[PDB]
Amino acid sequence: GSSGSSGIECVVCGDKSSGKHYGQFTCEGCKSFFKRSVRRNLTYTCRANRNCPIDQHHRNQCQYCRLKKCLKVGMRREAVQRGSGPSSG
Ligand SMILES: [Zn+2]
Ligand SMILES: [Zn+2]
Repeated sequence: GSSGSSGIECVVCGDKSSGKHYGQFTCEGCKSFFKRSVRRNLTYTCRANRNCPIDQHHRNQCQYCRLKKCLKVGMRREAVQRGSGPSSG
């Protein structure tokens, strides 16, 4: 009985997802935040116990946690880069 909403929500922060991005439904805020890191191959180090609350009603939250949450919820990196997607083991 969890119905009655306005469109899809961001599985990362909850923000109204702007459509299925990277295989998963994520908002525009995380949509870019995920790529900018994926396409760039970045890697943040959560100074915390990787338990930072990645919500929407919260200013710039953790980076590693927020970014990771993507690979957790479902967001796939392969997508970030269209075309052939090789594997570096
Ligand atoms: Zn989001
Ligand atoms: Zn964190």
